[PDB]
Amino acid sequence: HKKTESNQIIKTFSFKIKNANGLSLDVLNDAITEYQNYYNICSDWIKDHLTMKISELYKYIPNEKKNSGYALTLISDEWKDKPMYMMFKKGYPANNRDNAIYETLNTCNTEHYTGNILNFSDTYYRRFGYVASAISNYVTKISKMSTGSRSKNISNDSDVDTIMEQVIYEMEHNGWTSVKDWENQMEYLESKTDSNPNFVYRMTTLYEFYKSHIDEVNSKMETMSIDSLIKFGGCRRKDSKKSMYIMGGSNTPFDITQIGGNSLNIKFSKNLNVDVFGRYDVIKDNTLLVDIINGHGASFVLKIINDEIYIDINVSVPFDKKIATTNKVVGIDVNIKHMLLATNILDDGNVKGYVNIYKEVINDSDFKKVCNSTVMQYFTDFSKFVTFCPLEFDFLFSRVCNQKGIYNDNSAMEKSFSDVLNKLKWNFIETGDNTKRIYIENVMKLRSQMKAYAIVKNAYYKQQSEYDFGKSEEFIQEHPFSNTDKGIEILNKLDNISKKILGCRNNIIQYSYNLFEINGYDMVSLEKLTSSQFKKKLSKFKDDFFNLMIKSIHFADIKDYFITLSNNGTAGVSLVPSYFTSQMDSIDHKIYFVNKHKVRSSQEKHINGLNADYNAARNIAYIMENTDCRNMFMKQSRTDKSLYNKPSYETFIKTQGSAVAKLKKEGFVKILD
RNA sequence: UUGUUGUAACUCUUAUUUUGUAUGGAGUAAACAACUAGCAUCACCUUCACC
DNA sequence: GGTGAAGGTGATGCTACAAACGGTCA
DNA sequence: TGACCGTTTG
Repeated sequence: HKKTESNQIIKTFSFKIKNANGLSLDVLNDAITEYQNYYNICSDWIKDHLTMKISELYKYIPNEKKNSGYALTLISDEWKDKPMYMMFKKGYPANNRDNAIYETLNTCNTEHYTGNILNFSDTYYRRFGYVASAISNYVTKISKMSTGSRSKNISNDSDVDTIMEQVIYEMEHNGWTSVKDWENQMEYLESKTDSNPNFVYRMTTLYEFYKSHIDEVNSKMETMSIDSLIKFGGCRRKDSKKSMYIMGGSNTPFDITQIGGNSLNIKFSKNLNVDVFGRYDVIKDNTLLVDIINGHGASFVLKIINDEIYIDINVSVPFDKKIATTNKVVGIDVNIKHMLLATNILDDGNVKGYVNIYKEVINDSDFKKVCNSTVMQYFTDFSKFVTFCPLEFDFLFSRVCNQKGIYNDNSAMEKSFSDVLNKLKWNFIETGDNTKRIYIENVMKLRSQMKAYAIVKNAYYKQQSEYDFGKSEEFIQEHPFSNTDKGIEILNKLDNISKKILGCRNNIIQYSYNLFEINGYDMVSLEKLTSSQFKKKLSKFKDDFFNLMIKSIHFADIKDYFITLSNNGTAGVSLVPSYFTSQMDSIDHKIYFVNKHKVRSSQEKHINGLNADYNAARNIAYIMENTDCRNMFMKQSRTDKSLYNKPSYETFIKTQGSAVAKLKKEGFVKILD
C-alpha cells in the first residue's frame, strides 16, 4: 500500500500503560465505543451505496477540490459507468479511492462527527484511523468476493455454461476487472519456464474467450456481484473487541523516550502523554534491543485486555532469515492419541538434553507391577525412538472416571504413571536441571488441563441445555447463553484453561525445537494440516471428550508455532502432504494401495514391522531428505519475499486425488493382501 | 521482576466437582522460553432450541 | 438430517506513509 | 516571519 518492506519485518509490541495522565479505563472504554459507532455508521454508508455508479459520487466533492487528482478519476470514462464496488479492486488507484471516499463521507456526513472523547486531532482519528480502516476492510471483503461459482476439475473441454462459469471464476478469484491486467498475467505466466501445461490449456482457452466476449462477461459478472452484495450484511464491527486505532501524520509529534527504570514514555501529538512498563525483548537493563526510538511507525493501537490498558507500537526491525538446508531432516508425526510428537530419531541414549519419559516409565518398579502386557508392549515400542509428551487419552478419561465415581480398567496404572511423572519432576528439581524439569511439569500440567477443559466444556453444554430448554425462540436468540453472567463465567474458565493448555503445548514444542537445534539437526518436517482432519464426529461422553480435546490443543496450529520458533531459530520447518505419510512403508518408500487408515491395527503397529507413529515420522522425514521426493511434492517458498512465519518449503498439493495421481507416475506403489 | 503467557520450589486458607495430580485467594520467591499486532471477511466444526 | 444463535479454529487480506500546503502563534 | 503541526493529495 503506502508502506513497503524489503528484507525487513514490521513487529508490533504491546506495552502495558502506567501513569496514564487522565487516560482512565472508563474514559478509554467510552472512546472505544464511540470509535466503533463511527466505524459502524461509515460501514453502513459504504454498504448502502455499494452498488452505485462511481461517477455519481463526483457530485459530493466540494467545488474547490473538483480539479483534484482523485476527483477526476471519479468521472473518467474508464470508471464513469461502473458500480462503486469496482474501486475496491486491484485496478483502481488505492490513494484516489481513499481520498474520494473520505471526501464523500465528509460532505455527506452520514454520522455527525462532532469530535471524539480523547480529543485526538480530526485528521488522524477520522481520516486516517477509522475511515481508512473501514475502506481497507471493504477492500479485503470486495476484492476476493466469490459470487459462488465453484471451480471444477474437468476444466475447459465442456459446454458453454462451463466456459462462462470458469471465466467468471478466473476473472474474480484472483481479482481482475480489466483486460490489460489479464494480459499482463498471461505474459507473466508465459515468461515462467515452469509451464504446467495442464492448467495452461485452460488459462489460454479462457483468455481467448475473454478476448472477444468482454461485454457479456462483464455484464454477467456485475450482475452476480450485485446479487451477492445485496444480501451482504456489511463489514460490521464486533462489540466484544475493545480497541481503537490511530494513525499519526507525517509531521506529527510522536516521540518515545526512555525515562529510566526500564520504562518508556510515549508522547503523541498534544493530547497523549503516557508511560509504559516496558518489555523484555525491546528494553533490557535500560538498554534497547530494537530501534523503537527512531523506527517506530506512525500508527498505534489503544486496547483494553483484562481491564488493563495497552498501547501497540510497531517497528520495522531487520530480519535476516534464509531457507534451511536439508543435510539432517527431522520428521515429526503429530498424532496425539498416545504421545504428542513422534519422531524418526532412534533413541540410543546419545541425544543431548533429551529425557525419555517412556524409557523411564517401563524401568519403574511400581509401574511394572500394574501395567498389562499390551500397554507394556506399547510403551516399550514408543521408548525406542525420540518422542515428546506422553499424552495417553484413555488415561485422562480414566482420571475422569475416577473423579466421576465410574470404575475404569486403567485406574491403577493411572496413579502409577502419574507417580512416575512426579518422580521425574522431583528428580529434575533436585538435580538442578532447568529445561528437563520445565518439560516434565509442562507435560503433567497439560495432561491435567486437557481433562479440566473437557470437564468444564461438558458442563457448559449441560448448562446451556438446561437454561435454553423451554424458552421462546426470540428470547434465546436475543439473550443467548454466551452473554449471560453464568455463561460469561463459564467462558472465562474456558479461556483460562485454553491459555494454559496453549502455554504448556508451546513450552513442549520449544523444548523439542531446542533439542533439535542442540543435536545438530538442520531441517524440521511436519504434515500440512490446513485444518483438523479429526474435526468431524454412555460413550457419547468419550467421543465428545476426544473431539473437543483434539480441538483444544490447536492440533493444526502445532506446525505454526514450529515456524514461529524457526523464525529466530537455526532450523527450518516444512509442511509436507498429510495424505499418505501414514500409509508409506519406510523401508522401500512405497505405498500400499488396493488407501485405508485401518492399516495400524496390530497393537498400534504397521504392516511394515516398525511402529505406526515411527513409520509416519520416517515417511515425513523422507519427504524432505530425498531430493526427488521434494521436487515431486515440495515447492520452495519465495525467497524474494519475507520468510517470517513462512515455511522454508511447502506443498503445492491441495487434495488427496492430486497426490495419489502424482505418486503413480514415478512408481511408489505396492499391493496389499 | 520492566509487559502478556506457560512453567517451579516454599507457608497458610475457606471455596470450586460449572478446572479435585487442578484452579481461584493471601504471602514469599528465581530462572527460561516464546511473543507482529490490530481490524474485517470467508470456510468449517461443535453445542443448544426447533421442527 | 437442516435453520437459527452462540462458541471456536484456520485462512485470507489491508495496514502500520511520504511529501507538500496551509493555519496559527511566538 | 518561521516553525510547528494539523490537513490534503499521490
